[PDB]
Amino acid sequence: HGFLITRHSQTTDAPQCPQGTLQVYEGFSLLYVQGNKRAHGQDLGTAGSCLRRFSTMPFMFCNINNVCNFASRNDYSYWLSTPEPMPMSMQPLKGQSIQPFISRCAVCEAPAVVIAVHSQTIQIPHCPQGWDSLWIGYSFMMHTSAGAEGSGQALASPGSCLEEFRSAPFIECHGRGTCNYYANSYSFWLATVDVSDMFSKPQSETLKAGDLRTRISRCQVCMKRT
Amino acid sequence: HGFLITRHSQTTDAPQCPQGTLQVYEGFSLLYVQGNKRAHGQDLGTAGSCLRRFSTMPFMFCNINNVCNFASRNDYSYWLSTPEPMPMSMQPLKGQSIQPFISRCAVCEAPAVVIAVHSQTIQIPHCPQGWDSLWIGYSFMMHTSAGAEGSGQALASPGSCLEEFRSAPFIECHGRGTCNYYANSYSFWLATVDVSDMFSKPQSETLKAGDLRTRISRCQVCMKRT
Amino acid sequence: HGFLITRHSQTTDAPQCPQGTLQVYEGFSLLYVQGNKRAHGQDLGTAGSCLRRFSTMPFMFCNINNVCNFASRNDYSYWLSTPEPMPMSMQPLKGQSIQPFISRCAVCEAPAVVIAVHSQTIQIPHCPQGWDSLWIGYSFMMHTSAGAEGSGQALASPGSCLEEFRSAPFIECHGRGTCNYYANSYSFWLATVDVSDMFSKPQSETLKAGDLRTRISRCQVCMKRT
Amino acid sequence: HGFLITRHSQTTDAPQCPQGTLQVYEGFSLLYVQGNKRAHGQDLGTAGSCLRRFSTMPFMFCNINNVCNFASRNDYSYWLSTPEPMPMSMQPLKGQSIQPFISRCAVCEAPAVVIAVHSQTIQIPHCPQGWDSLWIGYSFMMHTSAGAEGSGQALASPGSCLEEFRSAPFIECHGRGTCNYYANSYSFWLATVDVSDMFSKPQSETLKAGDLRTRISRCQVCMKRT
Amino acid sequence: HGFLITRHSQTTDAPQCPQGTLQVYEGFSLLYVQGNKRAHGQDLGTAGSCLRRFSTMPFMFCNINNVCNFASRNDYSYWLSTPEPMPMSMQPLKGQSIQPFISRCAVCEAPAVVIAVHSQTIQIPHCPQGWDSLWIGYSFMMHTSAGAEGSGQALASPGSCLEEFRSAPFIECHGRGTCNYYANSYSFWLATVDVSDMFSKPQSETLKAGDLRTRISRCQVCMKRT
Amino acid sequence: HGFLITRHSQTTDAPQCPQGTLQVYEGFSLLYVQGNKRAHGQDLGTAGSCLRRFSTMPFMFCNINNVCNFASRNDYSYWLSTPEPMPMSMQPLKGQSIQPFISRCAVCEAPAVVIAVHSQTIQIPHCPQGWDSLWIGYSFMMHTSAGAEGSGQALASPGSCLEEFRSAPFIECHGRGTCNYYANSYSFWLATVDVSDMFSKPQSETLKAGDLRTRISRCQVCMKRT
Ligand SMILES: [Cl-]
Ligand SMILES: [Cl-]
Ligand SMILES: [Cl-]
Ligand SMILES: [Cl-]
Ligand SMILES: [Cl-]
Ligand SMILES: [Cl-]
Ligand SMILES: [Cl-]
Ligand SMILES: [Cl-]
Ligand SMILES: [Cl-]
Ligand SMILES: [Cl-]
Ligand SMILES: [Cl-]
Ligand SMILES: [Cl-]
Repeated sequence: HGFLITRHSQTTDAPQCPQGTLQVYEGFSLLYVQGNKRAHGQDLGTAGSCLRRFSTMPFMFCNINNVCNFASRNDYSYWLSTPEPMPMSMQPLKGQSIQPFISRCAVCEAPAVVIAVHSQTIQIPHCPQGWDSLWIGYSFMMHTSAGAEGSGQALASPGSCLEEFRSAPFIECHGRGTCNYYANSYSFWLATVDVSDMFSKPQSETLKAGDLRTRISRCQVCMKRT
Repeated sequence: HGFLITRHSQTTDAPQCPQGTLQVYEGFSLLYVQGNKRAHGQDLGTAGSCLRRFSTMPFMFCNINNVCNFASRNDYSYWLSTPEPMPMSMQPLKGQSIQPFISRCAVCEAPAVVIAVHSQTIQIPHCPQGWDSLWIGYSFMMHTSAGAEGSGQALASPGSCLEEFRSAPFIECHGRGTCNYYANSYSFWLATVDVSDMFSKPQSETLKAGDLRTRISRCQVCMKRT
Repeated sequence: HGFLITRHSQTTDAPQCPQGTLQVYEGFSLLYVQGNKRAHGQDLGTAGSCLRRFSTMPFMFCNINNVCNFASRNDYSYWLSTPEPMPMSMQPLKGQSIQPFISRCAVCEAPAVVIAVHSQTIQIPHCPQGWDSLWIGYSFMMHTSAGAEGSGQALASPGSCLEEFRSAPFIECHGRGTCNYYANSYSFWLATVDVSDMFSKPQSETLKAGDLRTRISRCQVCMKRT
Repeated sequence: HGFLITRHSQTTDAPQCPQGTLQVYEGFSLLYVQGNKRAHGQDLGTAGSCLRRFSTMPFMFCNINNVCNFASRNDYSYWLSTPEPMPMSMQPLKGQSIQPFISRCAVCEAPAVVIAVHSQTIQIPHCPQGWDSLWIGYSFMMHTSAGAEGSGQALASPGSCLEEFRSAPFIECHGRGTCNYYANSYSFWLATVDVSDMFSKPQSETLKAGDLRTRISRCQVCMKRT
Repeated sequence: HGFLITRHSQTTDAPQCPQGTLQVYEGFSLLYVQGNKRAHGQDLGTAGSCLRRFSTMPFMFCNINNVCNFASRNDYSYWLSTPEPMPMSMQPLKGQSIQPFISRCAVCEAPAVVIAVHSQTIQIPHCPQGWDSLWIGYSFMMHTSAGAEGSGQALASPGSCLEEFRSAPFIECHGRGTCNYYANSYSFWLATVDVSDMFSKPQSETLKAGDLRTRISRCQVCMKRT
Repeated sequence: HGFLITRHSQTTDAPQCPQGTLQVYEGFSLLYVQGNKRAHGQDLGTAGSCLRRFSTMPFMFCNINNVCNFASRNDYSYWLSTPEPMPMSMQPLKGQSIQPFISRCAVCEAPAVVIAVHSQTIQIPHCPQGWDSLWIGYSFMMHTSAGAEGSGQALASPGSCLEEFRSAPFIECHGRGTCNYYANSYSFWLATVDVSDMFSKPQSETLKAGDLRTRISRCQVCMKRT
């Protein structure tokens, strides 16, 4: 049997397929699109989040009168990003200067089902008995950007287990050909919760650089041993 | 092979895994979350809807300047609920008084694929030939609450087949640590339709206590016999 | 093993299940529903997009006070449609005159996993090595209609691979019993991108009848050979 | 000089114009409309909230291809309502049975500017020096219903000063010709605040019948003496 | 005394101020803007709808970290338009080719208050006793476009009384410098209602070229005689 | 005659009423509220934006079953703010520590109509002939925060003319009793446009501290001389 998963490097290099899986293709890490203001995501654990080719506008829309428009309005695409910093000017990137910002991915064929498990603690959870580890990460749940629109990940999916934590894990691109980070680009992570605190008022916390991971749930991606 | 499913008790007791499946873990029935007003759900048939630990705030958000905030705004979580009535005062629940309201779940490993089928009638549908029954229920399609935001279930998924019908099957919780039912918490169910009525104007109906199930589609959850 | 997929005819005839799969049931092509303004879709590759019975109102909602309302507000359903033209008057369709407009579907059991692959070009992509073709099509990503609400397809799913391209692939139906096409019913397709253009400003294009497919990505639906 | 204001009876009888103003016309109390999901209100203090003629569908929409549609989709109108109770069945009202539910209004010409003032207490505020009282009421700020869409009042306007407090001050009507109250129809009132509490954590309260007004700000409508 | 009103030519020529008013300035007819997906309109009867200078991007946004961005995302402006047809290609307009599409306006000082009255019939309503006519028109209530966002007019305001009926009375412009009409650009007009029909099911109608005005309410703009 | 306007100090001191107007009352600068996710603003030029008393929760909501809830969900209020910096920790403010952050206002009675005029340049516009200056400022058009919801100002109103430019002119408060600035709190300002550039592609710009005002339109608030 064959089950297809995606791995995201969060760098300009394609990731290696995990041990016991084989590579199908490599591409660019698509997070979601926004057309006519409506966001639609592709689960990061699935082949849909790995497009063979990048574009700031990877879709087009058609109206009921048989007229289609490509990159001819104000639509968006969103992509997982690399550690590349914003330029000092903080101006949107255009053309070739976009490339260093876009995460790469690989689609891999697994011989069995692949899942994520989440600890809701700072400790990496163990795979269920009979399952083997593929990778470890941080519990990535949802995101919003323009218009507070966005999408999210299935916690059962490898897409909810991002290998590198980033406060700004994705970049916003436009039909007009620009990309940038924006002040309202938010990432939402499964949080830690202590057993004694489950029913208590959550203890509010604002975390700064160096402490961000103290409240982020950890995860492992696991494949059934057959 | 192994395929993971979730069963929800809709009570304060964890459900038993259905015959022919084995238990992986138990948890609390997460329906969806709402961050920066945007709702994101976890399919009730999948492990993502079963969190090991409850919290009124099971996530945190981070901004592009490497500052994260936990339970420090006005965000929500939503959980499948129990038969526990609202207090007479109808005041939000805090602390330990939340526990009796939260549904429990179990994640189970099945040896084969698990599906839901729906009748669009008051009769329970039969499993496809070659599939065996795991449980029966009511066709649960979507829900909305605060800001009319919400999420839904895949009808192909066991998550669309809720074992106990409830007009109010889920409770709303807040980062501030409260939970309650609200007047705008809506549940949407796959409805019945008679064959002769498929193309006709739907006959509008308002149903009261005792008659609610007369227009709710029934379902069965089925596992492929291998 | 068994994995369930859906095929949509986009005609008033049920489609035949592809070679190597067996029929489970036939129905009507449900795209999404909209209740209390919130859209919720059923992935076109899954059994949830194939309802045994059509209705302009295939759901009902319940409030927390144990009162349910069926077809008693202003809610919507959306269905894949046929080549049937709008009447000259462009008035909404009622009753039996709706039937010629609604696409049919079949749910088929496959012996192995079924995926879609997308080329991002005008050429049909090839199935991965070890996978066999079930059908070819056009990369269908998302849609919006009333209130710019909508839903979309998973690119990994057969639901993202529509066999016939249509500018207007779906019709809007109402609880009141009417259906029609509307000026704001938009379809969004995965677009073509040339390798040399990936980082460049997308070349904006408005396409008219005869040229629409020049910028639509192609796809194939593939089943793992076991 | 002449300045036009509206008074709303919240009954099936037109209100009398206040002392020192003269009647222009009488009508029906329009609160807001909702077209293509988007709400648009008419300030209750202005002539726009007083339509000469009632209809469940008082508007029509046109598309860019010179086709207009009247009462041919799923649009709404909202009207201030009377003390008429919901029928026991809680079914939507149709036809002549709608009339007892709709508030009446009168548009009056004032010789000078007319304002509202608000106390943020259970005591009626006094008119500014040089202004005379026209009526007293309760501070009505905003409302939501279908899709959590809605509109509100300007606190400087007489429209923010509703003469009779009602938990359910408005009814929802549809293009299809029905009206009803719905569980998600919310009214928002300017609340009371004690001076010592301005910076403190607000003391959360759930109020039941008999106590609702204990936290509602009071208002007066005032006309400049010339 | 002085009260400022706006008149819109719906042509490339500035309108003349009505008899008994004097010109303050001339400009371009701004309908609304859309920033971070949120629409905000300027009442067409007020000076805010008459900008001295046109731009496809007449605003800029700032974030809390003292960084402002001008025309550097995917934001919109909307302007009342002229009778200029779409080019045959239906491609967005850029640069100088935008000018023929943009309506002009004049801001005029009136010696007294200026109102609109609406008939809800195909007959022009009369001004209230003591008020004189400035112009006649059609009852323009609201509009939506991208993301079904939009804004509307106050029926008490001259802005709700558009002198020329147009199915497509406004054009959409973008920060990137393009303008076009789009399939989802909707105009909403106060409709006609017969007295005998007020409580009846509205008679649904689809109107084509030549018949559009048969269901549009008429209006007059009136100034108090002092 | 009397016309009421509001002036906002953007400091912890009440502003003085401008020359030729007299004080009615002083209060706190309310920008908008957000209930059940829906934003509703009070025009900054009007008395509604000046509340006698501050509260993080200045409203309450009621449901159709005669139950009202005050500060018992996840609702917001937004207030114009002072130059007070965020604490270093960037944690939300509670209790008395909120006071230094909240702008004060005064409501003033003018003997004639008060307007704003806007230059769309870095130069302050002149009052129309026959009008006298009350104050000068910067053209403040709209704002968004939580859920990208927000409201805006009428450009004809003094509320669109803010006396001190601030990148972060408003603070977000919650029913739970906290206030803070958030990464997605955006302010939108009327921008400058050169005459030669009106029809050209807008020249995109990202401005940093020291240069922000280079693209902000200026305004004056003017009162008719009687
Ligand atoms: Cl675009
Ligand atoms: Cl930004
Ligand atoms: Cl929170
Ligand atoms: Cl409630
Ligand atoms: Cl309905
Ligand atoms: Cl239409
Ligand atoms: Cl309608
Ligand atoms: Cl209801
Ligand atoms: Cl822009
Ligand atoms: Cl279009
Ligand atoms: Cl609250
Ligand atoms: Cl933040």
